[PDB]
Amino acid sequence: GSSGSSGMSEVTRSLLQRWGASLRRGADFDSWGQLVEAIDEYQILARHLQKEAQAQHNNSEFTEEQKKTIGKIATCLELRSAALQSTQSQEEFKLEDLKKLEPILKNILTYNKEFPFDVQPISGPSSG
Repeated sequence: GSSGSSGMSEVTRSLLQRWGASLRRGADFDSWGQLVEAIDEYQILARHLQKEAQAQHNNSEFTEEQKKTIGKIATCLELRSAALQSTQSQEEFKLEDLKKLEPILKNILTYNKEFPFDVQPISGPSSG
């Protein structure tokens, strides 16, 4: 096999951490006034979300129901980061809507789908 045992090896737990640590921070910047740094954080974190969502060999240390969200959470990010970059606008993603992923990420394993937002899962085999 590859995964090993169903559930969570242990490294996956370290992720949700470093991950949740990103968003948490990515926000800290916003509040203060570090959009630049913020974006980076979000993006970087977003990119990672994909690296796990899209995966390299459709592996993904996480299940399908998990990666789904992961691949989604990113989407939101793409909005947040952009929201920052965006100048002539003011109807994109907000913080609350962003921090709304803070828990999700953590409650990824215990995520019965039904995202509070309209964000499609980046990459992944659909239909079938």
